[PDB]
Amino acid sequence: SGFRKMAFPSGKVEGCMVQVTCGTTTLNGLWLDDTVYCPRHVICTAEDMLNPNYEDLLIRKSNHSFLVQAGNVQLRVIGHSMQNCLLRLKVDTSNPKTPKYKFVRIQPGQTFSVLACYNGSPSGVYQCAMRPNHTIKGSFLNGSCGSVGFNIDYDCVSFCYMHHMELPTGVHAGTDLEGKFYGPFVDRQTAQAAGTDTTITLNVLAWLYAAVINGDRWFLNRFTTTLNDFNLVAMKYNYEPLTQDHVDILGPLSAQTGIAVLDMCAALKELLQNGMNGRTILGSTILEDEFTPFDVVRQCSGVTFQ
Ligand SMILES: CC(C)C[C@H](NC(=O)/C=C/c1ccccc1)C(=O)N[C@H](C=O)C[C@@H]1CCNC1=O
Repeated sequence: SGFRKMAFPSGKVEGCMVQVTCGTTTLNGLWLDDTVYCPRHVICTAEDMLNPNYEDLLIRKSNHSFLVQAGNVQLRVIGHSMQNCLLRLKVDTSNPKTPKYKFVRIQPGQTFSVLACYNGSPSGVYQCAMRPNHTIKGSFLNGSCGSVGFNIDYDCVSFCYMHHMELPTGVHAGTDLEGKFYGPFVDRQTAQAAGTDTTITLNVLAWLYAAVINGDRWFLNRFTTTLNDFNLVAMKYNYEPLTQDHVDILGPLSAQTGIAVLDMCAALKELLQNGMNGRTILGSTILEDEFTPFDVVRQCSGVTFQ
Protein backbone atom coordinates (compact mmCIF):
# COMPACT_ATOMS: atom_id res chain seq x y z
CA SER A 1 0.00 0.00 0.00
CA GLY A 2 0.95 3.66 -0.13
CA PHE A 3 1.34 6.02 -3.04
CA ARG A 4 4.33 8.30 -3.63
CA LYS A 5 5.79 10.35 -6.47
CA MET A 6 8.44 7.81 -7.39
CA ALA A 7 11.47 8.42 -9.60
CA PHE A 8 13.17 5.72 -11.60
CA PRO A 9 16.41 4.37 -10.11
CA SER A 10 19.02 6.84 -11.37
CA GLY A 11 22.14 4.64 -11.50
CA LYS A 12 22.18 4.04 -15.25
CA VAL A 13 22.11 7.83 -15.83
CA GLU A 14 24.61 8.77 -13.09
CA GLY A 15 27.26 6.84 -15.04
CA CYS A 16 26.78 9.18 -18.00
CA MET A 17 27.01 12.62 -16.37
CA VAL A 18 30.19 14.58 -17.05
CA GLN A 19 31.36 18.18 -16.67
CA VAL A 20 31.84 20.44 -19.69
CA THR A 21 33.80 23.69 -19.54
CA CYS A 22 34.36 26.28 -22.22
CA GLY A 23 36.04 29.48 -21.15
CA THR A 24 34.55 30.39 -17.77
CA THR A 25 31.16 28.70 -18.21
CA THR A 26 30.81 25.17 -16.81
CA LEU A 27 27.76 22.90 -16.93
CA ASN A 28 26.84 19.21 -17.19
CA GLY A 29 27.07 16.97 -20.23
CA LEU A 30 25.55 13.59 -21.08
CA TRP A 31 28.21 11.10 -22.25
CA LEU A 32 26.87 8.22 -24.36
CA ASP A 33 29.15 6.05 -26.49
CA ASP A 34 31.74 8.48 -27.93
CA THR A 35 29.56 11.63 -27.78
CA VAL A 36 28.90 14.21 -25.04
CA TYR A 37 25.65 16.14 -25.36
CA CYS A 38 25.26 19.43 -23.52
CA PRO A 39 23.52 22.82 -23.75
CA ARG A 40 25.04 25.09 -26.36
CA HIS A 41 25.08 28.16 -24.14
CA VAL A 42 28.20 26.68 -22.56
CA ILE A 43 30.06 28.56 -25.31
CA CYS A 44 28.61 31.88 -24.09
CA THR A 45 30.28 34.46 -21.89
CA ALA A 46 28.27 36.92 -19.81
CA GLU A 47 28.36 39.32 -22.79
CA ASP A 48 27.02 36.69 -25.15
CA MET A 49 24.14 35.31 -23.10
CA LEU A 50 21.72 38.19 -23.77
CA ASN A 51 21.62 38.09 -27.59
CA PRO A 52 23.92 35.25 -28.61
CA ASN A 53 24.45 34.15 -32.18
CA TYR A 54 25.53 30.57 -31.64
CA GLU A 55 26.54 29.90 -35.23
CA ASP A 56 28.96 32.83 -34.96
CA LEU A 57 30.09 32.07 -31.42
CA LEU A 58 30.78 28.42 -32.27
CA ILE A 59 32.86 28.73 -35.45
CA ARG A 60 35.32 30.71 -33.27
CA LYS A 61 35.96 27.59 -31.16
CA SER A 62 38.17 24.61 -31.85
CA ASN A 63 37.95 21.15 -30.32
CA HIS A 64 40.38 22.20 -27.60
CA SER A 65 38.22 25.13 -26.57
CA PHE A 66 36.18 22.41 -24.77
CA LEU A 67 37.28 20.72 -21.55
CA VAL A 68 35.37 17.50 -20.74
CA GLN A 69 35.96 15.89 -17.32
CA ALA A 70 34.56 12.43 -16.45
CA GLY A 71 35.18 11.86 -12.75
CA ASN A 72 38.93 12.43 -12.65
CA VAL A 73 39.55 11.41 -16.26
CA GLN A 74 39.93 14.26 -18.71
CA LEU A 75 38.32 13.44 -22.06
CA ARG A 76 39.79 14.71 -25.31
CA VAL A 77 37.35 16.42 -27.68
CA ILE A 78 38.06 15.32 -31.26
CA GLY A 79 35.04 16.82 -32.95
CA HIS A 80 32.12 19.14 -32.35
CA SER A 81 28.89 20.25 -33.98
CA MET A 82 25.67 22.02 -33.09
CA GLN A 83 22.28 20.27 -33.20
CA ASN A 84 19.57 22.85 -32.46
CA CYS A 85 20.15 24.04 -28.89
CA LEU A 86 22.70 21.31 -28.09
CA LEU A 87 26.38 20.80 -28.71
CA ARG A 88 27.60 17.33 -29.69
CA LEU A 89 31.20 16.78 -28.56
CA LYS A 90 32.90 13.71 -29.97
CA VAL A 91 35.52 12.40 -27.54
CA ASP A 92 38.41 9.94 -27.88
CA THR A 93 36.84 7.45 -25.39
CA SER A 94 33.58 5.51 -25.49
CA ASN A 95 31.74 5.55 -22.16
CA PRO A 96 31.92 1.93 -20.95
CA LYS A 97 28.94 2.58 -18.65
CA THR A 98 26.66 3.55 -21.57
CA PRO A 99 23.27 1.83 -21.09
CA LYS A 100 20.81 0.80 -23.74
CA TYR A 101 19.10 4.08 -24.53
CA LYS A 102 16.76 5.98 -26.80
CA PHE A 103 16.04 9.65 -27.25
CA VAL A 104 12.32 10.42 -27.07
CA ARG A 105 10.28 13.59 -27.13
CA ILE A 106 7.63 13.31 -24.43
CA GLN A 107 4.13 14.75 -24.79
CA PRO A 108 2.56 17.23 -22.38
CA GLY A 109 1.17 15.52 -19.30
CA GLN A 110 3.70 12.70 -19.35
CA THR A 111 6.10 12.27 -16.46
CA PHE A 112 9.81 11.63 -16.20
CA SER A 113 12.55 11.46 -13.59
CA VAL A 114 15.12 14.26 -13.32
CA LEU A 115 18.68 13.68 -12.15
CA ALA A 116 19.83 17.08 -10.89
CA CYS A 117 23.63 17.44 -11.33
CA TYR A 118 26.26 20.09 -10.63
CA ASN A 119 29.82 19.98 -12.06
CA GLY A 120 29.02 16.62 -13.62
CA SER A 121 28.29 15.03 -10.24
CA PRO A 122 24.76 13.74 -9.52
CA SER A 123 22.96 15.53 -6.69
CA GLY A 124 19.32 14.41 -6.40
CA VAL A 125 16.44 12.64 -8.13
CA TYR A 126 12.81 13.64 -8.39
CA GLN A 127 9.77 13.08 -10.58
CA CYS A 128 8.36 15.80 -12.85
CA ALA A 129 5.39 16.22 -15.17
CA MET A 130 5.70 18.05 -18.48
CA ARG A 131 2.98 20.65 -17.96
CA PRO A 132 0.58 21.50 -20.81
CA ASN A 133 2.33 24.84 -20.99
CA HIS A 134 5.57 22.88 -21.63
CA THR A 135 7.26 23.81 -18.34
CA ILE A 136 8.35 21.57 -15.47
CA LYS A 137 8.17 22.45 -11.79
CA GLY A 138 11.75 21.47 -11.11
CA SER A 139 14.32 22.33 -8.47
CA PHE A 140 17.40 23.82 -10.15
CA LEU A 141 20.26 26.18 -9.18
CA ASN A 142 23.09 27.82 -11.09
CA GLY A 143 25.18 25.05 -12.61
CA SER A 144 22.29 22.63 -13.18
CA CYS A 145 22.10 22.96 -16.97
CA GLY A 146 22.76 19.71 -18.78
CA SER A 147 20.88 17.67 -16.15
CA VAL A 148 18.59 15.18 -17.84
CA GLY A 149 15.11 13.80 -17.48
CA PHE A 150 14.54 10.17 -18.37
CA ASN A 151 12.24 7.18 -18.14
CA ILE A 152 13.40 3.58 -17.86
CA ASP A 153 11.70 0.66 -19.61
CA TYR A 154 13.19 -2.65 -18.47
CA ASP A 155 16.85 -1.76 -18.98
CA CYS A 156 16.53 0.87 -21.71
CA VAL A 157 16.87 4.54 -20.71
CA SER A 158 14.60 6.88 -22.68
CA PHE A 159 16.21 10.29 -22.32
CA CYS A 160 13.61 12.97 -22.91
CA TYR A 161 14.82 16.22 -21.34
CA MET A 162 17.89 18.38 -20.94
CA HIS A 163 17.78 21.42 -18.68
CA HIS A 164 18.49 24.92 -20.13
CA MET A 165 16.75 27.61 -18.15
CA GLU A 166 14.49 28.95 -15.43
CA LEU A 167 11.51 31.19 -16.08
CA PRO A 168 10.53 34.25 -14.00
CA THR A 169 7.85 32.27 -12.13
CA GLY A 170 10.40 29.74 -10.87
CA VAL A 171 9.48 26.91 -13.28
CA HIS A 172 11.90 25.39 -15.77
CA ALA A 173 12.28 24.92 -19.51
CA GLY A 174 14.49 22.76 -21.66
CA THR A 175 14.92 20.60 -24.73
CA ASP A 176 14.67 17.03 -25.86
CA LEU A 177 17.93 15.26 -26.61
CA GLU A 178 17.92 16.59 -30.18
CA GLY A 179 18.10 20.14 -28.79
CA LYS A 180 14.56 21.14 -29.73
CA PHE A 181 12.86 23.08 -26.93
CA TYR A 182 9.63 22.07 -25.30
CA GLY A 183 7.35 25.10 -25.60
CA PRO A 184 8.11 28.44 -27.29
CA PHE A 185 11.29 29.21 -25.37
CA VAL A 186 14.78 30.09 -26.56
CA ASP A 187 18.17 29.82 -24.86
CA ARG A 188 18.81 33.51 -24.17
CA GLN A 189 19.43 35.24 -20.83
CA THR A 190 16.07 37.02 -20.93
CA ALA A 191 12.80 36.78 -19.06
CA GLN A 192 10.24 34.74 -21.03
CA ALA A 193 6.82 33.99 -19.60
CA ALA A 194 5.28 30.56 -19.41
CA GLY A 195 1.96 30.34 -21.18
CA THR A 196 -1.06 29.90 -18.96
CA ASP A 197 -1.29 26.37 -17.58
CA THR A 198 -4.12 23.84 -17.13
CA THR A 199 -4.80 20.87 -14.87
CA ILE A 200 -4.10 17.52 -16.55
CA THR A 201 -7.54 15.92 -16.39
CA LEU A 202 -6.41 12.49 -17.52
CA ASN A 203 -3.88 12.33 -14.66
CA VAL A 204 -6.36 13.49 -12.02
CA LEU A 205 -8.60 10.63 -13.11
CA ALA A 206 -5.85 7.99 -13.11
CA TRP A 207 -5.00 9.06 -9.56
CA LEU A 208 -8.61 8.77 -8.37
CA TYR A 209 -8.41 5.24 -9.78
CA ALA A 210 -5.25 4.73 -7.71
CA ALA A 211 -7.18 5.78 -4.60
CA VAL A 212 -9.86 3.15 -5.31
CA ILE A 213 -7.22 0.49 -6.09
CA ASN A 214 -5.65 1.26 -2.72
CA GLY A 215 -9.06 0.78 -1.11
CA ASP A 216 -10.69 4.23 -0.82
CA ARG A 217 -14.12 4.98 -2.34
CA TRP A 218 -15.47 7.90 -0.28
CA PHE A 219 -15.51 10.38 -3.21
CA LEU A 220 -17.54 8.23 -5.60
CA ASN A 221 -21.24 8.92 -6.17
CA ARG A 222 -24.39 7.43 -7.72
CA PHE A 223 -24.44 9.75 -10.73
CA THR A 224 -22.88 9.61 -14.19
CA THR A 225 -22.20 12.18 -16.85
CA THR A 226 -21.70 12.67 -20.54
CA LEU A 227 -18.32 13.66 -21.88
CA ASN A 228 -19.70 17.00 -23.02
CA ASP A 229 -21.38 17.79 -19.71
CA PHE A 230 -18.15 16.93 -17.91
CA ASN A 231 -16.27 19.22 -20.26
CA LEU A 232 -18.50 22.12 -19.27
CA VAL A 233 -17.33 21.73 -15.66
CA ALA A 234 -13.69 21.14 -16.58
CA MET A 235 -13.58 24.46 -18.45
CA LYS A 236 -14.96 26.36 -15.48
CA TYR A 237 -12.26 24.87 -13.25
CA ASN A 238 -9.39 25.20 -15.78
CA TYR A 239 -9.09 21.47 -16.43
CA GLU A 240 -8.05 20.15 -19.83
CA PRO A 241 -11.01 18.92 -21.91
CA LEU A 242 -11.53 15.17 -21.65
CA THR A 243 -11.46 13.37 -25.00
CA GLN A 244 -12.61 9.97 -26.14
CA ASP A 245 -8.97 8.89 -26.44
CA HIS A 246 -8.44 9.70 -22.76
CA VAL A 247 -11.54 7.65 -21.86
CA ASP A 248 -10.04 4.78 -23.91
CA ILE A 249 -6.67 5.14 -22.15
CA LEU A 250 -8.35 4.65 -18.75
CA GLY A 251 -9.89 1.36 -19.92
CA PRO A 252 -7.57 -0.92 -17.93
CA LEU A 253 -7.88 1.03 -14.65
CA SER A 254 -11.65 1.19 -15.14
CA ALA A 255 -11.65 -2.58 -15.58
CA GLN A 256 -9.59 -3.21 -12.44
CA THR A 257 -11.85 -1.10 -10.20
CA GLY A 258 -15.19 -1.76 -11.87
CA ILE A 259 -15.78 2.01 -12.06
CA ALA A 260 -16.82 3.23 -15.50
CA VAL A 261 -14.79 6.17 -16.76
CA LEU A 262 -17.75 8.53 -16.99
CA ASP A 263 -18.85 7.45 -13.51
CA MET A 264 -15.40 8.45 -12.23
CA CYS A 265 -15.81 11.66 -14.24
CA ALA A 266 -19.06 12.27 -12.35
CA ALA A 267 -17.12 11.73 -9.13
CA LEU A 268 -14.52 14.27 -10.22
CA LYS A 269 -17.19 16.73 -11.30
CA GLU A 270 -18.67 16.52 -7.79
CA LEU A 271 -15.22 16.94 -6.20
CA LEU A 272 -14.68 20.03 -8.35
CA GLN A 273 -18.07 21.50 -7.46
CA ASN A 274 -18.10 20.78 -3.70
CA GLY A 275 -14.46 20.46 -2.70
CA MET A 276 -13.22 17.68 -0.49
CA ASN A 277 -14.76 18.82 2.83
CA GLY A 278 -11.60 18.56 4.89
CA ARG A 279 -10.96 15.01 3.65
CA THR A 280 -7.88 13.60 1.94
CA ILE A 281 -7.42 11.36 -1.07
CA LEU A 282 -4.32 9.11 -1.01
CA GLY A 283 -3.06 11.42 1.72
CA SER A 284 -3.53 14.62 -0.30
CA THR A 285 -5.92 17.51 0.36
CA ILE A 286 -5.87 18.53 -3.34
CA LEU A 287 -6.46 16.75 -6.64
CA GLU A 288 -3.14 15.43 -7.94
CA ASP A 289 -2.35 15.72 -11.66
CA GLU A 290 1.29 14.58 -11.92
CA PHE A 291 0.58 10.83 -12.07
CA THR A 292 -0.20 9.39 -15.49
CA PRO A 293 -2.27 6.22 -15.94
CA PHE A 294 1.05 4.54 -16.74
CA ASP A 295 2.46 5.79 -13.43
CA VAL A 296 -0.57 4.39 -11.60
CA VAL A 297 -0.43 0.92 -13.17
CA ARG A 298 3.35 0.84 -12.57
CA GLN A 299 3.07 1.62 -8.85
CA CYS A 300 -0.20 0.19 -7.55
CA SER A 301 -1.09 -3.42 -6.92
CA GLY A 302 -2.82 -5.16 -9.83
CA VAL A 303 -5.32 -6.34 -7.18
CA THR A 304 -7.86 -3.80 -5.90
CA PHE A 305 -8.44 -3.52 -2.14
CA GLN A 306 -12.14 -4.40 -2.50
C1 LIG B 1 21.80 31.51 -21.75
C2 LIG B 1 20.62 31.03 -20.90
C3 LIG B 1 19.80 29.96 -21.65
C4 LIG B 1 21.10 30.51 -19.53
C5 LIG B 1 19.94 30.37 -18.51
N1 LIG B 1 19.40 31.66 -18.23
C6 LIG B 1 18.18 31.76 -17.41
O1 LIG B 1 17.64 30.76 -16.95
C7 LIG B 1 17.62 33.18 -17.11
C8 LIG B 1 16.44 33.12 -16.53
C9 LIG B 1 15.86 34.56 -16.20
C10 LIG B 1 14.95 34.72 -15.11
C11 LIG B 1 14.45 35.96 -14.82
C12 LIG B 1 14.84 37.05 -15.58
C13 LIG B 1 15.73 36.90 -16.65
C14 LIG B 1 16.24 35.63 -16.95
C15 LIG B 1 20.53 29.76 -17.21
O2 LIG B 1 20.96 30.47 -16.34
N2 LIG B 1 20.56 28.28 -17.08
C16 LIG B 1 21.11 27.64 -15.89
C17 LIG B 1 21.95 26.48 -16.38
O3 LIG B 1 23.07 26.44 -16.12
C18 LIG B 1 19.99 27.10 -15.02
C19 LIG B 1 19.22 28.23 -14.17
C20 LIG B 1 20.01 28.79 -13.30
C21 LIG B 1 19.08 29.13 -12.07
N3 LIG B 1 18.01 28.02 -12.10
C22 LIG B 1 18.07 27.47 -13.33
O4 LIG B 1 17.39 26.57 -13.76
